[PDB]
Order: sequence, then C-alpha cells, then structure tokens
Amino acid sequence: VRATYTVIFKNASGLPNGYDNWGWGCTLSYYGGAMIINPQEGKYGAVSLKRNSGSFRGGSLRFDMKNEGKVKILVENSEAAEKFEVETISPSDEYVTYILDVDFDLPFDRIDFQDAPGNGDRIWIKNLVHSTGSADDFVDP
Ligand SMILES: OC[C@H]1O[C@@H](O[C@H]2[C@H](O)[C@H](O)[C@H](O[C@H]3[C@H](O)[C@H](O)[C@H](O[C@H]4[C@H](O)[C@H](O)[C@H](O[C@H]5[C@H](O)[C@H](O)[C@H](O)O[C@@H]5CO)O[C@@H]4CO)O[C@@H]3CO)O[C@@H]2CO)[C@@H](O)[C@@H](O)[C@@H]1O
Repeated sequence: VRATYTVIFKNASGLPNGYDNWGWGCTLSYYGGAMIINPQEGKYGAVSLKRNSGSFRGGSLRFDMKNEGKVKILVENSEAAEKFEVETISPSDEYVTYILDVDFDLPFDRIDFQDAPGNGDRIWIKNLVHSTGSADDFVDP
C-alpha cells in the first residue's frame, strides 16, 4: 500500500533542485517559505514546474494553497506535448491542503498552477509533494 513521497517544494525561497520554471504571464517570488505567483491581468499566467530529469506517473499531488481567484491545476508531458486539467480550485483567503488524484494516462514532467480567470489574482503555494499512490491513501508525511 506504501507509496513513494517526492517532496518537491517545502520552506524554500527559490526553485526546487532539478526543476525549471516553464511558466508564462507571471512574476514568481517567495516569502516565508511560500512560492508566490503574481500573474498579469489578461495573460492567464501560470507557474509550470518542469522536472528536468524523469517523470511522475499517476498518483496524487498534495500542496497547501491560498489564492485570490480560481486556480487551475494541470500536468503535462513535454515529450508528447500534451496537457491534462486535474482540477480548478475556488478562491481562499487562508491556506488549504489539497490532495488531488492525477488521472492523466501519460507520465508527467510539468506541474502547472494557473490563473484561470486571467484577472491577475495571486497564488501562494507551500508544501508540494507527489505520491505514487492515491489521494485516499496519502499519509501526509
Ligand atoms: O522555458 C524554456 C523552454 O520553453 C519551452 O517552451 C514552452 C514554453 O516555455 C511554455 O512553457 C509553454 O507552455 C504552454 C503549455 O504547454 C500549455 O500549452 C499552455 O496552455 C494554456 C494557454 O496558453 C492559455 O494560457 C490557456 O488559458 C485559458 C485559461 O486556462 C482558461 O481556461 C480561460 O478561460 O481561457 C484561457 C485562454 O484559453 O490555458 C492553457 C492551459 O494552461 O500554454 C503554455 C504557454 O504557452 O510550453 C512550451 C513548450 O511547448 C521550449 O521553448 C523549450 O525549448 C525551452 O527550453
């Protein structure tokens, strides 16, 4: 039942080791351990964390987020040039923990957090972890 838990981002102030930002339409900054996305109005901006070597398969994504507007979570396979919409998350003025199943049928090497409405609403992310297992089985490590 045991999963493998990949800690991508926790209490950092820069990009994760082995990840690039393939984002668009935004400024990325940090404060107090949170990644802060400042999207430009009209650009539908996003951070896109690109894993430089290897890929994840299925499993689940866990993260804390607060967000002024609706945020779309996607994964992508850069080799196939395919993207997959995981969930759109409603606004919250406080951090909330999300644990989302990833049902994409390909491996993924990009994880995206996008300003879905394109109004420039800011996004804060902490504590980003992938599990090889399901969201229902995720034991938050
Ligand atoms: O960084 C160097 C690296 O870049 C490589 O090229 C990358 C490029 O940098 C970007 O990462 C690009 O990313 C694109 C995504 O793959 C995906 O296609 C994405 O699709 C967006 C779309 O553009 C738009 O924002 C859309 O907004 C919706 C919104 O979500 C909502 O539904 C609203 O109602 O409507 C709007 C408008 O339709 O949302 C889509 C999903 O997120 O667009 C990204 C930006 O273009 O990928 C490139 C690779 O293909 C290479 O140059 C590489 O060599 C280099 O090293």
